[PDB]
Amino acid sequence: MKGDKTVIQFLNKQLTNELTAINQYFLHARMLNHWGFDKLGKHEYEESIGEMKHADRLIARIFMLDGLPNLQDLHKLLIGEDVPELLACDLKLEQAAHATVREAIAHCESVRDYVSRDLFQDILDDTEEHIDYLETQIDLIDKVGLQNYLQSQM
Amino acid sequence: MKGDKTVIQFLNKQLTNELTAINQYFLHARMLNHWGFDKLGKHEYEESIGEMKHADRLIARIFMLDGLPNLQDLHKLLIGEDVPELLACDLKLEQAAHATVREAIAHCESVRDYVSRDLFQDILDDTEEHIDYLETQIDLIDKVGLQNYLQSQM
Amino acid sequence: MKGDKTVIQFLNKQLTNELTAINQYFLHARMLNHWGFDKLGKHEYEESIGEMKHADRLIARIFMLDGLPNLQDLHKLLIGEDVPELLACDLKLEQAAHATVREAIAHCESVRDYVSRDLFQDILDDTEEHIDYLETQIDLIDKVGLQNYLQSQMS
Amino acid sequence: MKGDKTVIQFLNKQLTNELTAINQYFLHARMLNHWGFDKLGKHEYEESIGEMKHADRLIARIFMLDGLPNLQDLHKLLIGEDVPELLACDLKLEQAAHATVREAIAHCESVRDYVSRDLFQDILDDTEEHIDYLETQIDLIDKVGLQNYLQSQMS
Amino acid sequence: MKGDKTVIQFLNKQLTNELTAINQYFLHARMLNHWGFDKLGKHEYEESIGEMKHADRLIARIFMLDGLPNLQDLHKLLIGEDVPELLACDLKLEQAAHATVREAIAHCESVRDYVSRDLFQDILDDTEEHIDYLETQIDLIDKVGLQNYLQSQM
Amino acid sequence: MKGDKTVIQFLNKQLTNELTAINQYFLHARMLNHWGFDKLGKHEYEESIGEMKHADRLIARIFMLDGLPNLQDLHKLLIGEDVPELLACDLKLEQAAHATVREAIAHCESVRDYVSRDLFQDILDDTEEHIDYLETQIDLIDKVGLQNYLQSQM
Amino acid sequence: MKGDKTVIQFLNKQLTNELTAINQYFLHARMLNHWGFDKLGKHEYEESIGEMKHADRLIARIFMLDGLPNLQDLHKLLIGEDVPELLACDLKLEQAAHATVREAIAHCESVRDYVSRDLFQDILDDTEEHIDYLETQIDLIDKVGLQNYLQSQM
Ligand code: HEM
Ligand code: HEM
Ligand code: HEM
Ligand SMILES: [Ba+2]
Ligand SMILES: [Ba+2]
Ligand SMILES: [Cl-]
Ligand SMILES: [Cl-]
Ligand SMILES: [Fe+2]
Ligand SMILES: [Fe+2]
Ligand SMILES: [Fe+2]
Ligand SMILES: [Fe+2]
Ligand SMILES: [Fe+2]
Ligand SMILES: [Fe+2]
Ligand SMILES: [Fe+2]
Repeated sequence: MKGDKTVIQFLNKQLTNELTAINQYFLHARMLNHWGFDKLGKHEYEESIGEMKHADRLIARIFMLDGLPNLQDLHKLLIGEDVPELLACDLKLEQAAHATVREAIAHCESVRDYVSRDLFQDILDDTEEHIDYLETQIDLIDKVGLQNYLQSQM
Repeated sequence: MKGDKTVIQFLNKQLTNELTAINQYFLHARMLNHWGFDKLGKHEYEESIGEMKHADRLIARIFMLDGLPNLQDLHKLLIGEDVPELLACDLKLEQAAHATVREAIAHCESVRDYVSRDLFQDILDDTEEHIDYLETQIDLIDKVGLQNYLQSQM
Repeated sequence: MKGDKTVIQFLNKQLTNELTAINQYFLHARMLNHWGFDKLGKHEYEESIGEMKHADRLIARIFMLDGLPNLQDLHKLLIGEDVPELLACDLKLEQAAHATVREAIAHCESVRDYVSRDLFQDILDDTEEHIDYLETQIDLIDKVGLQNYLQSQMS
Repeated sequence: MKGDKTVIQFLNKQLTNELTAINQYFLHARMLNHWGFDKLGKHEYEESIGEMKHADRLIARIFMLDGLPNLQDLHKLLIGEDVPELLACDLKLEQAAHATVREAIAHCESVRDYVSRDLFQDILDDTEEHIDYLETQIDLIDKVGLQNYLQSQMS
Repeated sequence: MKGDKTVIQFLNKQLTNELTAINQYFLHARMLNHWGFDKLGKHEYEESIGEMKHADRLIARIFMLDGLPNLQDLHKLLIGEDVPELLACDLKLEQAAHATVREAIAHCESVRDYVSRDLFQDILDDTEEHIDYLETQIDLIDKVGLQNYLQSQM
Repeated sequence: MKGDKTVIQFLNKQLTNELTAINQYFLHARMLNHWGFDKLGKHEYEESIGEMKHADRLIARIFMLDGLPNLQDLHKLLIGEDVPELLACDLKLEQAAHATVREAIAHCESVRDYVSRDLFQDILDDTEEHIDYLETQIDLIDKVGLQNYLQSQM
Repeated sequence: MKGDKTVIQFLNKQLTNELTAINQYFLHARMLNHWGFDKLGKHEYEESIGEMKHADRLIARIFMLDGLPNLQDLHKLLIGEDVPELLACDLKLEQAAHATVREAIAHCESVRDYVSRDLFQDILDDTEEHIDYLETQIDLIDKVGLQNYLQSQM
């Protein structure tokens, strides 16, 4: 079918964000395993997998709209050097992606690509849940203290 | 059946206590989830459910005695801003409810409404169990220290 | 996350509506059990439980947006004195709540809080199902006659 | 195979009758659900499904005889405004369809299309069962009274 | 409930589209069986059933909004005389229905009938899935050649 | 542990090759689904997943050797415009990766990183199996003819 | 079969390393149980069992090559007096064994005893896994602090 060109552009922009998040979260996950914080690492690994599923949905939609999915580009990965930075890096990445998705929904609405809007709404819901999780973890560090927070992730 | 009007007044007073506790404990439960203290949040959620079952028993008894249950009124909720205050707010609320129930029992005994007395005895037992639980949590915070206590609630 | 303050005010307005409905329908459900209309009482009880679930969803959303859920306030309960009035009281309550949710959806859309719009959409759908059920019960009373309607609610 | 053109015209006439009935009974079934008479609505829905099966059999037979099935045309639906009229509308529709099928059987016999006669015989039998059911419902309304009849259709 | 009269008009317009598609796809399904292309016939039969379920949802919504569903009218059926034409006729029909649904969504949004909008969004999604399927079959015919395509449908 | 710096460099070079292959094969897989060649698309999808597993093993080894895995870089994706080109693109990518892996093994051997050598040997075995598969598919096209080959992939 | 005398010498050198590790890790395991650090004790016990299986494989290979396995000799055990020292003593022992195995591999390659080489490769892999585990425990002690680390081992 012939999709709106700007909708395909938003699908490819959010795809670049998802590919960036797959790699960041995958790297962070294996880094947490390497550090011996496997409980947090497992949660991080599942977030990487969730971004792979988002990327897969975007790619399928782009083909349906007759566009070419862009798997070539990546944003700069935000890599933490300890657990508090790791969480803040992931938070910054999801906050940036949230903005793309919110603008994509308003665009889909305006060009009456209402099925692409429902894909982006699903993504936005998952993105806010992940932001809420990250904000909670960063606040827990301060309340339980870093050493206890790290102990709980072993 | 025509119940004693002052027994029905005590049943409605305690129903107001129970509705206030449903709401305080439900709000506290969801606040604890929001803070990432899910273990304590799950327990607080079960206390809210316990108060809904007390309210249900009071409402059933009031109808049976030809009264109208009062679901309109609520006491001021005691909302904590952190875990220590949350526990102290629940304790204060249960101590106030315990005083109403002890008074209601003495009154049901004096007017020989012995089945209403048995319902209030069941509530008084559950209330003391909750007060004991709360007083223990408050003492544990001082023994294990607040950072450990909160770590254990994640 | 920092939610829009007017979206939070709509989530809180709808939370007061849901809290009112929990209590009206719970009271109505136990009143129906007391009258011996336990079939209708069981359905009314399940509607109260459905409102507790809507309240729970709104409370979670308000915390996520950094707001404080309002469990202190309640609208005036509309309490029926017989089965026809009980159904009419529930219908008036759901019609007023429908008006809030529909306004809240339009506001979420205009400030681009699309996740909060999806919560309100789900509640709107549940609310129209409930309104349809109530309008149907009021019409059935008229078609089968009140004494048959009540007979059918006995168990 | 080359079927008799007048047999194909009867298969198509009966197909229009079945298509009309699918739609009348589907609409009636959903109308009964909307009114809260779900027991009668479920039975009406199963009659609509039964007509879809008859339509399917006629369409297959028409293709086998090298004809083209007519799904474009429909008779005027007879839509009731209440339960007594709904049943009377269904009865009028089945009585008119009975007349077509009975004529079609006589024609199949006279041109020795005996397989098409057996399809029409099966439909005739189903149609008389449906007519008997409808006449019985109309008589029950009179014997138990409309308010009891409707009560019994609530669920 | 009293629905918007123009929303009910869109629900009835789409109901006419769906009834036309039930019949076109059922006829095409049985024609494919008659031709010995049972695999494609089974798929076309399932698309007809899918349109009956869409029609059922529209009828239920119209009653709920105090309208009368229109099962009297049908559009002209687009009947193919071979497999390539059959697929092109279904595609043309779904493209026309897609235009009605997109218009109905924009209208339900403008008048704030947001539950009717959600029903039309579900239909629009199913419709694009079917259009994608049809456009793919038409492209496969040119890639594998018509004789192979038909062989695969036996 | 302190890994040889050039071993880590080879692990990161083969990681870039694996990330390139994940994306190429994932894109090719969903493109084959879009074209209606799902049997080939499923096989392509499983090759993408196999490259994800290779990438995961490389990343874990790099952390163990105290290096930082590079998920930022990608080679130019070789994207086909039809099935014969798709297969030739995948073949060219695996032939290029084969050279990196063969040089990595000789390097690991020379610096006595014998455990990294065994990882690269496993990769080389999987790479040759995939090359053999691709060479076979390209020869089958010529023997059965393209239209039959495509028909068999539907 | 007549094995190379220097290969048999390496098999016996590594057998001495393995016997020393069986005993060091078994003693450390039972010391950890004695101290009440059962979780860490269970892991240390499984490492001792792993070294018994390595010793068993070396003994079998030596017999096969017509040598006599040396179970008479042991290196000096490195015994810790607390948990941090215990971990550092195991790490030192595994680092020394890793050096013998890397040398033995290079020698088996040079004299073309390729089956003995494959046995030493298996041991080298298991050894690096244990070294990585130990280096991680030592880093966790500094991140979570010694009191938390020990708490987690109870
Ligand atoms: C184009 C980017 C990618 C896409 C679309 C993608 C897609 C997928 C999908 C759909 C799954 C299965 C999800 C499920 O059903 O459970 C999966 C699994 C996985 N992916 Fe990815 N992926 C991508 C990139 C990566 C990267 C860059 C890595 C690591 C370097 C990776 C590692 C994994 C792992 C370890 C699994 C688990 C699969 C298994 O063995 O069960 N992926 N991927
Ligand atoms: C009149 C006040 C209320 C009454 C009488 C009431 C009654 C009940 C009862 C009897 C139950 C099931 C008890 C059981 O586990 O067997 C229940 C469940 C529940 N109530 Fe309430 N409730 C009230 C107010 C509330 C409020 C304010 C909330 C706040 C959201 C709430 C949320 C819930 C939830 C989440 C459940 C769990 C539902 C389930 O899965 O079974 N309730 N309520
Ligand atoms: C008002 C138009 C129609 C409506 C609303 C309708 C509705 C339905 C529904 C809801 C089903 C079952 C859906 C499911 O699988 O769960 C069904 C089944 C079926 N319909 Fe229709 N239908 C319509 C017209 C037709 C027409 C024109 C035909 C042509 C013969 C037809 C033939 C069938 C057949 C063969 C089945 C399968 C029955 C079974 O085994 O369950 N329908 N219909
Ligand atoms: Ba601790
Ligand atoms: Ba009766
Ligand atoms: Cl702990
Ligand atoms: Cl009865
Ligand atoms: Fe995502
Ligand atoms: Fe209580
Ligand atoms: Fe609600
Ligand atoms: Fe029929
Ligand atoms: Fe449809
Ligand atoms: Fe690979
Ligand atoms: Fe060993």
